[PDB]
Amino acid sequence: ASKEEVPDNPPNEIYATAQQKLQDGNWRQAITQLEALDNRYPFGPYSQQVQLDLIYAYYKNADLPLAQAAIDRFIRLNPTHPNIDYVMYMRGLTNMALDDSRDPQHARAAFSDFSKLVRGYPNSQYTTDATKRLVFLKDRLAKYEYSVAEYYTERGAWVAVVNRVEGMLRDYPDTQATRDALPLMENAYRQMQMNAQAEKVAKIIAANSS
Repeated sequence: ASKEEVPDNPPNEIYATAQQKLQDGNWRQAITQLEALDNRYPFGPYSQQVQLDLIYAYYKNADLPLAQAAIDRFIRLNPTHPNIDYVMYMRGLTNMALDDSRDPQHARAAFSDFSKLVRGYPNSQYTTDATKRLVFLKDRLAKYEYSVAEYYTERGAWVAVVNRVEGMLRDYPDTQATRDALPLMENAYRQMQMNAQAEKVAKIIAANSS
């Protein structure tokens, strides 16, 4: 304690204290220990593990900018580290944490993160809870898009409607909100007198309506 005037002990000892403080749930004191490590022994024997720990502690203490800072640093220096999957997962969580504090760029980021994890490391411990979250994100992101499509319908901006829904079909297919947006697409086409295009959409609606 209590600042990076932590006693001059060798690394394994200070790490041991940090482990303790982490298990006690004492995030603020853990961060003191781990920064003393990061600053004194930047190439230490636990130097990578310290960063993984600092990503955790910063997050639990709600120092989110600090967490993403340490996440991105890490991903850049260690693109193939055996715990890269843990890091991606924490990137997801941190962007969800930020989205939680209407355009949701932070939820978009999270979605992009959990997608990389899931597609890139299908065998990770984290894949399971990451995909459960993607499901949550897909739906909220799609609901936001749909409400923009709903706005443009209101204003008769037919082409804007089509463009929105095309994005929905690409990024968030297999979603309820996307299925509810399809009729907005069909309508926007009929309004532009483009009935051929409208019939094609009507095909898709009919199909997932059985």
